Amino acid sequence: AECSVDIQGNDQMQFNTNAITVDKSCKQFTVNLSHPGNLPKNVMGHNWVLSTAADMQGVVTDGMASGLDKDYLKPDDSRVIAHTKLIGSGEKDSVTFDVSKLKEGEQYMFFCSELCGINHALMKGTLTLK
Ligand SMILES: [Cu+2]
Ligand SMILES: [Cu+2]
Repeated sequence: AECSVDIQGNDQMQFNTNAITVDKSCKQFTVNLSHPGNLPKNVMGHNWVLSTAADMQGVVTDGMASGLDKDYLKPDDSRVIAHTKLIGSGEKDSVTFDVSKLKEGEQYMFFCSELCGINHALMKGTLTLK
């Protein structure tokens, strides 16, 4: 209605939006992730992870160290503002976070941290508080 957004990650390593706006009147904001298509989480798995644009490379690098068993994310990574679980086709996950964790004027990025293929890296977008 205003404080949530529906995002799909499909079999072609596509997200359906590459830019999310959070309205500052929202106390909390919700991302409902799903995965169109047929491919399971081991071959074409996606999640949804939110960090500042600045923190993303570090999140990715450490996440990579943490590896597959952790969905390539450092557990409890203080730089991840919010994240979903990993999903494969026919699966769904929602995550709610406090809008107070954002500020205006900052650049946020959302992305799939799960290595899922040739266009895995394009499964990203911006998020902005307004
Ligand atoms: Cu993915
Ligand atoms: Cu991926």
